[PDB]
Amino acid sequence: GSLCGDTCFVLGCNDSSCSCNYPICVKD
Repeated sequence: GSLCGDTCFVLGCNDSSCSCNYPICVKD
């Protein structure tokens, strides 16, 4: 329910729980 920190717009989310909510990834 917060930002993962990384971005999926470049390559992809690092954490498996982080969804590709372009541009930034989010988890929980």
